[PDB]
Amino acid sequence: RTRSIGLVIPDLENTSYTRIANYLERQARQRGYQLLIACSEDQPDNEMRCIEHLLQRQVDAIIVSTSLPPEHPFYQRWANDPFPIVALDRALDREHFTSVVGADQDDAEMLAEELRKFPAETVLYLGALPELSVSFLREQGFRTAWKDDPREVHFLYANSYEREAAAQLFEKWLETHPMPQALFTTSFALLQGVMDVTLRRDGKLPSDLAIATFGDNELLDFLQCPVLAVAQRHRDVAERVLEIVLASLDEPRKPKPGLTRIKRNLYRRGVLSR
Amino acid sequence: RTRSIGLVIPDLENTSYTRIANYLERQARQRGYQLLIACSEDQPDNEMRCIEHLLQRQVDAIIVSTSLPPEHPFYQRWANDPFPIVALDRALDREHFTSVVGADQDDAEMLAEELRKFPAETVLYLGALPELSVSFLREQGFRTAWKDDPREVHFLYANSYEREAAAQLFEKWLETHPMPQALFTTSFALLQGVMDVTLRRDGKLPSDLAIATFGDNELLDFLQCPVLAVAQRHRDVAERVLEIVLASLDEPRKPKPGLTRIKRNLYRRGVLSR
Repeated sequence: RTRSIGLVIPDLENTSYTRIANYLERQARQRGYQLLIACSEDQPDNEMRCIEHLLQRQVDAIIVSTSLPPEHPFYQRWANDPFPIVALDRALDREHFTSVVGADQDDAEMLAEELRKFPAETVLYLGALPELSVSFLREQGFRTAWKDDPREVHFLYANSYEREAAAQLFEKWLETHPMPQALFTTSFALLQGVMDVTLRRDGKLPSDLAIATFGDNELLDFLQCPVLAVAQRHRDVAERVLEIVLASLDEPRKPKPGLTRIKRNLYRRGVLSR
Repeated sequence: RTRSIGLVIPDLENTSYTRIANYLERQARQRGYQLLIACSEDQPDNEMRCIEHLLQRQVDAIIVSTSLPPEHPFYQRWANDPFPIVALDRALDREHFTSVVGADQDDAEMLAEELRKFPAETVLYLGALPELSVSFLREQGFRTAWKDDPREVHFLYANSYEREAAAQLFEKWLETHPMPQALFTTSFALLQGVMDVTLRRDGKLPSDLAIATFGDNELLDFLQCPVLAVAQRHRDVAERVLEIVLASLDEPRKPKPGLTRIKRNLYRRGVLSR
């Protein structure tokens, strides 16, 4: 018992990953537990050797944000091992592992519902990679909240969650369609790409546009238009990840396998901050 | 030999701290070294218990960003010990320890003569806590580059490096003086403070004002005025810190004690970005 827990995440650049890591250090410290942060750079072969190293260092448990398809036999080596692997953000096998993931569909609905309360006649939903679970859940949540609404919603789907991708698509789309009055993006990078176009196009960011977005950034408070943004409950998420880790280590018997979801917070920024 | 290195920093919220941490983990793991992050929350008592903890865990070396004043007797317990304690950002005893620190004076000057290149009649230098070494170095650097300049620079000094200290001060100052045409802030938070009033005052952020700042954020690209900002070379700093750690670990002799300064990068944002 080294009184330590490994934490495998893509990087410590993503402020979402870092924030959860921050609240996790602070909490683990407190219970007299050391965090060993091993970064996979989101690569499967990287992730597995990171796992190995934590195992050699006699870590007492690993918290993973996996890069491999959970199915993928790497982790089924511990499917019936009392050694705890607790998953974050990207779920591990629903039947042998507990996983703390976000509530994307509920999140998307909530954000969507709020945005609809805005007078806008042309509303545009910008997203990426419709095939992925996250992309899908968000679109579902959004459709849930707009069904009986009489307006039509244009859907636009970039081939990646990158800002440069989004600018190209939106600029092209502007050729056939006029500027929207309600916007819904499913990642901050996608919202940036749009603004690059709106700024290059108008010389100035909008005041006359309702924006709803995933991710949050306090600098959105300087916008001159209404803005809605959702972000994780980083401390709340850190609490349960760790609470599960110690429940398996200390209690006789492990917590139930399966998923547990934490909702995001809605933040009203831009002109809604005044 | 645990083949591990402790890292004591205030927190994992400070973007500059986290980025250096990111480039440090990834470089340590590659060299086959595990990082253990302990956070001091910037409290001296917290810092010292951390260092105890890292040492009990047979860490091979500590990288510290200390909250103690440079020659404090806590650290002289290792003044002549071959155990490597390497300092980051905030220097340890300049004669028995290596410290990898910024070139605040050089950086401030460089930023300053860049700013002076802009046609602006009323230039204001906003800062905080003039008596601290870092604050002093910045003012020194700035005066160096504006010394022969025939133009007047009113100086303004908040009692803290915080955003609403800045907003109150600048707003109060506006009553007695009209709007500047060049601005120089010594921290991003101070720059935010300004924009809060500039937005509350004008209802829209400026297009007509040359901005120079310490700290950086890519979102500054959307501003409609010229912007210059200076930030650490995170990877560069992480690289040398760790090179010193290993040069200390492997070589029969220690590296020279003392400081080594790494210059910040200049980034041109706002209207300078397009």
